[PDB]
Amino acid sequence: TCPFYKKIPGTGFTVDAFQYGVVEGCTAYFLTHFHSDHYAGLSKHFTFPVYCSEITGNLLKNKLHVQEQYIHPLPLDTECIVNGVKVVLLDANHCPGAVMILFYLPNGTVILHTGDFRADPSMERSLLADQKVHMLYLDTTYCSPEYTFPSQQEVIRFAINTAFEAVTLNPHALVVCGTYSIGKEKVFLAIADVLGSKVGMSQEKYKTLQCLNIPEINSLITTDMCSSLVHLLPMMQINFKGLQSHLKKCGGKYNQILAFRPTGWTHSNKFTRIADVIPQTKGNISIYGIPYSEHSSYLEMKRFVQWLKPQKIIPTVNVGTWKSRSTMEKYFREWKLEAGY
Ligand code: NI
Repeated sequence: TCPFYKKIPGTGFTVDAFQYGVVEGCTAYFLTHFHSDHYAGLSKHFTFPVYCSEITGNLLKNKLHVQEQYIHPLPLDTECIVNGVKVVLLDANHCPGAVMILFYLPNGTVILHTGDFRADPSMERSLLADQKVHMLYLDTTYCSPEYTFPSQQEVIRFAINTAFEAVTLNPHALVVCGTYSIGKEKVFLAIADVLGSKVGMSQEKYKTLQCLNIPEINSLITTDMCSSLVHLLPMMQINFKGLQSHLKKCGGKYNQILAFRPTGWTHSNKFTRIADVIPQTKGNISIYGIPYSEHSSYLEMKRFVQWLKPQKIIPTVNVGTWKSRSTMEKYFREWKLEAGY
């Protein structure tokens, strides 16, 4: 049944609660972003109103075939009224179209649901700065101090430099980038840009990327694999067998693959710097795991919460074990005591 951390008290609202059937006493279903654990349950036979960003709206219509009359897109950074309640959607710095939602309850309570986010100091100057938040429903994916990772900018620098070096040394090398969901598009677009290539991909992936309002996208992507020297493939296929097989497919156009697996965290991060990362190699194939995260590090999360000073924190990730729950509640108390709220 629908867990308490997906219900918004004092409203007829739920967030990311599409796999429990008709939720008793829900008049509007919000969707924070188009990732499968969050949309799980939506389909073309959904007949309740869905509130979301413009981008998430394009994906619901075009990928899931939800009928248009049920899709209610809202602009960002704008005060809107839904079933008599003021709401605002804010950029979550997650994947394209991902939002946080501010709810202004009739009784005066203000609630922030972060959805999935990567906390950034730029958020300290949105409509969030203007009033007090009583309850915070928080993306706690990496809520433990061992989770450090570099900035998205440093990781992209590493990938750009690595790819450019390899292809300039061997013009017959192919670069492959794994994907299994929207998000992390900068990886493959930044690499293609330094190489003067378009990114080649399947028709299903091309379709997905056309929903995202990325400027000049027609100039950056294609379904013609042969004309492109950056290929996207399903993440599952980023391994020596899958890559050997793909190399066969290119018809002796290429004699070397350099591949990138964007991962979240990987325990190599406790000891090693981004400058220091090395590939796994077999023959003429090299695979790089790069720590490109679209979730808050532990320090980013802590800084955001200490700035916001909520009265109550409700975790939405890692809530399934008592040991996880108790670990997280300990960090929340430290944060609050260190900062004085
Ligand atoms: Ni997500």
